[PDB]
Amino acid sequence: TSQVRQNYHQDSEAAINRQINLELYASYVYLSMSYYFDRDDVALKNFAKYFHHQSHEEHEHAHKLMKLQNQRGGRIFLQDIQKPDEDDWESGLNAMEAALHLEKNVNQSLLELHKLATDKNDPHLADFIETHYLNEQVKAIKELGDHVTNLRKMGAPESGLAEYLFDKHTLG
Amino acid sequence: TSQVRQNYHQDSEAAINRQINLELYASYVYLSMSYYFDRDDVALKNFAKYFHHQSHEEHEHAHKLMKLQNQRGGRIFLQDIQKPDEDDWESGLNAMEAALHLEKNVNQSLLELHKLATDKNDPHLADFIETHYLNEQVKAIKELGDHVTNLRKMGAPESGLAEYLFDKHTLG
Amino acid sequence: TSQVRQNYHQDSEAAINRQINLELYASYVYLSMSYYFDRDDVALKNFAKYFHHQSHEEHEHAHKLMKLQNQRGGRIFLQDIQKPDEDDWESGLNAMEAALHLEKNVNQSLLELHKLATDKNDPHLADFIETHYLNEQVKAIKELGDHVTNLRKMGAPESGLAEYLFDKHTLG
Amino acid sequence: TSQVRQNYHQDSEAAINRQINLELYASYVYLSMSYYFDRDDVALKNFAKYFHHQSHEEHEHAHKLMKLQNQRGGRIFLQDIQKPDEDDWESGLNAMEAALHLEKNVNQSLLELHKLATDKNDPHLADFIETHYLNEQVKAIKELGDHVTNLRKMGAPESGLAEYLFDKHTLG
Amino acid sequence: TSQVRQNYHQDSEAAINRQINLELYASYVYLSMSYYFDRDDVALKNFAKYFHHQSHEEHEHAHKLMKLQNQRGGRIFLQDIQKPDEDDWESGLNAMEAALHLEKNVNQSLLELHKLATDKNDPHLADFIETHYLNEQVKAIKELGDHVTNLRKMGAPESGLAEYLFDKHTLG
Amino acid sequence: TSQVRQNYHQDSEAAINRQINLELYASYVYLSMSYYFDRDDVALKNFAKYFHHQSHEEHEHAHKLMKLQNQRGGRIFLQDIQKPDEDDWESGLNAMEAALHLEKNVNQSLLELHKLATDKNDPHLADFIETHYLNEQVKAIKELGDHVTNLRKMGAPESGLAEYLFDKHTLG
Ligand SMILES: [Ca+2]
Ligand SMILES: [Ca+2]
Ligand SMILES: [Ca+2]
Ligand SMILES: [Ca+2]
Ligand SMILES: [Ca+2]
Ligand SMILES: [Ca+2]
Ligand SMILES: [Ca+2]
Ligand SMILES: [Ca+2]
Ligand SMILES: [Ca+2]
Ligand SMILES: [Ca+2]
Ligand SMILES: [Cu+2]
Ligand SMILES: [Cu+2]
Ligand SMILES: [Cu+2]
Ligand SMILES: [Cu+2]
Ligand SMILES: [Cu+2]
Ligand SMILES: [Cu+2]
Ligand SMILES: [Cu+2]
Ligand SMILES: [Cu+2]
Ligand SMILES: [Cu+2]
Ligand SMILES: [Cu+2]
Ligand SMILES: [Cu+2]
Ligand SMILES: [Cu+2]
Ligand SMILES: [Cu+2]
Ligand SMILES: [Cu+2]
Ligand SMILES: [Cu+2]
Ligand SMILES: [Cu+2]
Ligand SMILES: [Cu+2]
Ligand SMILES: [Cu+2]
Ligand SMILES: [Cu+2]
Repeated sequence: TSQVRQNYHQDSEAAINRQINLELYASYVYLSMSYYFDRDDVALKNFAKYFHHQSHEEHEHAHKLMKLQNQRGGRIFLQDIQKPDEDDWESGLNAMEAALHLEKNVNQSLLELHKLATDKNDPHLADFIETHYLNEQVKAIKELGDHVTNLRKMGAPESGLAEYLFDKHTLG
Repeated sequence: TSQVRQNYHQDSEAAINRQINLELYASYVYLSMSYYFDRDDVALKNFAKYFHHQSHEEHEHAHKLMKLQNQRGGRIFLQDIQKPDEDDWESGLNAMEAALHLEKNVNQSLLELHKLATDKNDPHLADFIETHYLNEQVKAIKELGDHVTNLRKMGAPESGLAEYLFDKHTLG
Repeated sequence: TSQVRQNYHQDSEAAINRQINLELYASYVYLSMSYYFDRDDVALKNFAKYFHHQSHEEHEHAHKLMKLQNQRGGRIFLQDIQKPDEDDWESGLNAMEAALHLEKNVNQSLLELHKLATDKNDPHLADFIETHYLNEQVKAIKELGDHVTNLRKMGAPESGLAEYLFDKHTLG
Repeated sequence: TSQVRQNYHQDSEAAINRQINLELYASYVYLSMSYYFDRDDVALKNFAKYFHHQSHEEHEHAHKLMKLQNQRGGRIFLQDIQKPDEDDWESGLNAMEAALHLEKNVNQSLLELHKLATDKNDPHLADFIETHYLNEQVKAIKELGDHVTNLRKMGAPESGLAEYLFDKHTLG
Repeated sequence: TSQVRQNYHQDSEAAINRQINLELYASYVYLSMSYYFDRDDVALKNFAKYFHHQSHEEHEHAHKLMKLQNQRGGRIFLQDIQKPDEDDWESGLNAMEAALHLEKNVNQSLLELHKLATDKNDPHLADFIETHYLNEQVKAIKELGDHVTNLRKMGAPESGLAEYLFDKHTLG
Repeated sequence: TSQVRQNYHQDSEAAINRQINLELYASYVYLSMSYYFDRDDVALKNFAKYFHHQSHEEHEHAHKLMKLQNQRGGRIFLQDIQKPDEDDWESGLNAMEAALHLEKNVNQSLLELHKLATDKNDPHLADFIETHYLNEQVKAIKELGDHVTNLRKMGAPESGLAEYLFDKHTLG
């Protein structure tokens, strides 16, 4: 047992390791999306930039969790970062919809993690999740929702003009 | 034989003279395109600006080759710069497609030149082509590809609105 | 076939996809190492900083390859990023030795990729590997070699004092 | 007929197209001269710089005419840019003499163009030629005359010392 | 075998040691030339400055090769730096001609080294030679060629006035 | 006999030529030492920097002597720069000890040169040696002595830790 370990349940330690992997997975999904929009037959550079930014945001999310694991005296056990479910993301709208779904999945995991922290009477871990993750999730979900709505109302994905104009006026 | 000449095959010297002409030809094509978009019945000033820039880029490509010829002790023999295949470039999309085709043709010539340099064991010439030309070609081809894709997806060439908006939002 | 694709063999495209994965793997190994030195029972913060820097360097290596894939009209196919071979990296010296081994493995892959590019007469790809990868590898390998030597001569890994002083005087 | 076309004779339109070609030809002659002085067995870098400058001056002359063609609702029809009459320009003095001859030929063409504009009662075209071309010609001819005189009086082309000193003291 | 050594043939290592010596020799030749022009009975201080600069350029060439040897895990074995073939360099023109000959000899050695690297499938070494040496050679050879031409055309070496004026107007 | 020559004995001229060679030799020894510490299996970069600095100091020593030779109307006759006595310098301490020995040898030569100048009643040469060389020698010898002492007292060469710490705290 670590010299720093105090009030840190083995279940919480395991849950943190799982969340680390999920954040790294989310980062990979966004990296995949970024380079899809970099394709010569897609060519939406601000979509590419947007998802690249999201990829690095997820990387920071993974960082804070790995730091937390060591702070609490838990031990980091990394797992494979699974390849994303798609190679071809179809369109700007589809990518935004897939991102929205991803963020709701990540949020669900974090809410489960918060419940576990509460159940194990770990207020430090509970507050860590609240302070650094829960509102970040809500903000991300709202933003992606907003983006999906605009694209749909503009005529995407059928209208290539819509996706082009959104790339220029919202993501640029 | 020039006092500076060393490891420079007569075939390479001839190939360099041909490439000089091709770069000057490419510059002329782009100049032609530039002024097509300057026409009162076309009036796409950022298309005009874009192709004008490309024309001067090609001029620099010709410069470096003429400099190389003299550096290696070869002798510059200029030929006619042939007029472009078209006087009327039809549309923004058609011009971009024609430019893409042109750049792939120029690239093919450079790849043949590189093969010749390799065959004649001329690593200086081989590296000159690699350093200053091959990636410039790849970058140009990718950019033009990106532009063609956007214009097509936006509804060009039938949509004059598409070409107008692309002129303003991508080339401006 | 992509509109931009020219002189780009399917074998090269596949090799590029494999290299993308290897660079992402290297980034993951370094991230793992970084947080090992962040442990309360290891506590070498400049080792942690050093490997974190290397992790982001590898991330950039992956970026340039993904960009290259799209530049040439190839298609990015991502695979799982495998977890590193170790969870516990033992010591500063062992981590440096493992990094050295990793870099020689990455270098071997790149040399094989260069040979393939040469065999397929793809001088653009050959020069891409030379310009952006081969010397970066040689520099990384030399640096890690230097670090291993210092640590060994100082008395690592048995001497915790040696690893502490190296952390402060070389990596700080 | 162009929506902008007014008082613009078809003969004038044709004459403008011919002048565009002549200006591009002059630019090519000067480019050829520039690189002749860049040869290792000539090596007069300020002669090279001087003619390069003249080449770009001619390029601007062609620009203004192409702009004029579109301004008036005429249509640009480009022709081959003929290679210069010489590959080897012999000496600094000979190049200056050839340039002088070229400029008098270009001037003759412009004076004929002005006469045509007057004959067709096109005062806009007449003034365009006067404002942007006629005095530019007179200035160029005088300058080249001055240069020829100096070189001759100094002992060129027999004196390589004369051409060297002129390169340094007048063109540098 | 060095811990860093990878894909580095013993023949290449030996060739690098030979090239190190040749670069140091070239530096010595230029140092000798520099001080010849410093003599009271020669007194061409800009010739002296020019060759001194070249001497330090060669010193840097030797540096990069010694660095390369260690980078690749080869071992530096230095040899005698042979005294130059002349003590008295006769004239500015003769020194420039001797320098031209020297640079073509150094270039020949580097081209042989490049061929060896290619034959041993060492693309890192091949690119090292291309990037840092081959064009530097071509540039040096062209410059010296230019200088020889000017001096000859001005009347050197018989004309002491020619050498004096060249010292002042080209090398100053 | 040079027009500038006055009170300059042929023996002094010869002695100066010998000293020029010795200073160049010293520069070569230090260059050799510098790159020994650049080896991946030595890796003491501040030792490398220190000896590199000393190498360029010796180069300046050679410069002043070559200048002196010409100032006095003597004639520079260069000889081979002999390779150093060692390829492998063993350790930081051994290199410092070898440098100390070298500097005492150079000093002995200069003291002999001073005696010759005195014997030939050449006060200019005597003062040249005093002003620019004798105290520089004493300073170099003292510094190297100081360095040897520190390394010995710290536990070098057996202690790799000692050499590492000296590299960081004295030479850095
Ligand atoms: Ca999987
Ligand atoms: Ca034709
Ligand atoms: Ca696995
Ligand atoms: Ca013709
Ligand atoms: Ca008027
Ligand atoms: Ca007027
Ligand atoms: Ca000898
Ligand atoms: Ca290359
Ligand atoms: Ca290269
Ligand atoms: Ca010897
Ligand atoms: Cu990134
Ligand atoms: Cu996240
Ligand atoms: Cu997220
Ligand atoms: Cu222009
Ligand atoms: Cu080009
Ligand atoms: Cu191009
Ligand atoms: Cu990071
Ligand atoms: Cu990498
Ligand atoms: Cu790496
Ligand atoms: Cu130009
Ligand atoms: Cu003109
Ligand atoms: Cu003109
Ligand atoms: Cu003057
Ligand atoms: Cu010097
Ligand atoms: Cu060199
Ligand atoms: Cu050189
Ligand atoms: Cu140096
Ligand atoms: Cu000295
Ligand atoms: Cu000394």
